Amino acid sequence: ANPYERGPNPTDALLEARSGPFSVSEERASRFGADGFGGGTIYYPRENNTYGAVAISPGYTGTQASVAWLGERIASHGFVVITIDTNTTLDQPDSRARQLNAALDYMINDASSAVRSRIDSSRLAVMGHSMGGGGTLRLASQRPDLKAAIPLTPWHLNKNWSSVRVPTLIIGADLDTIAPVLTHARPFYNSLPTSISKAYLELDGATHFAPNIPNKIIGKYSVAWLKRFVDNDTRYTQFLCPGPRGEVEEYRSTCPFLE
Repeated sequence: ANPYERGPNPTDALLEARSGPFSVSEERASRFGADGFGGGTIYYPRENNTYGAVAISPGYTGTQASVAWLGERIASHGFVVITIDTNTTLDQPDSRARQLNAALDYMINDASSAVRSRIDSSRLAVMGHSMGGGGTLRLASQRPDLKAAIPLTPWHLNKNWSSVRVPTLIIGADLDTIAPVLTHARPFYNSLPTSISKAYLELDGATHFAPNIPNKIIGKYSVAWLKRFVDNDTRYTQFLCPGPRGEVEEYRSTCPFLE
């Protein structure tokens, strides 16, 4: 059996809802305790079990409030999730990568016992919006031990992610004028090795700010991705594969993934 499975067998309805099955509590990571990032909010399942841990970075000029809906929603499906503030709102993608790494360290080592006892420290992921999605790719390139990476409308001037070995779901926004898919999300996806578990989901009719606005599609595929890769949860494969190929412009992947 898979020891990491949580929650009921998924349905489209379970994945599309405002909340997953797990009620969530919050812990502050204050700017005083947070070494190497600007603090954040830890969302954790109340149910006493161990779960994967996820760190989520906002973009340039962004704060944790721009990704909070998504951190809380992901946690509610059985994840310990920290939504971070960066050292400064102007921090660059490679700085956001070090801050994401600091936030994973924070949750594992420095958060309270309620939080540390609910984390399986061997099962980690990172996500991020825009420059925070660039930082997601950078940290994934540096940390093959990460179970999953989800760059959301990512922005990075480095276009070559051929070193990334972490299962990566890139979410692009077709009408993105800030991190245009032609120069960011698509080249990033294309440059990921053909041999890893990866997917590219391009939202239809979506601006750069789609990740900042509660969105059933982003929620559904973010959760499915983390469930598949953080939890090794093959109950979720059928949502990812062959995938949504009306409100998804494009979906490509290396489905079916190796198990």
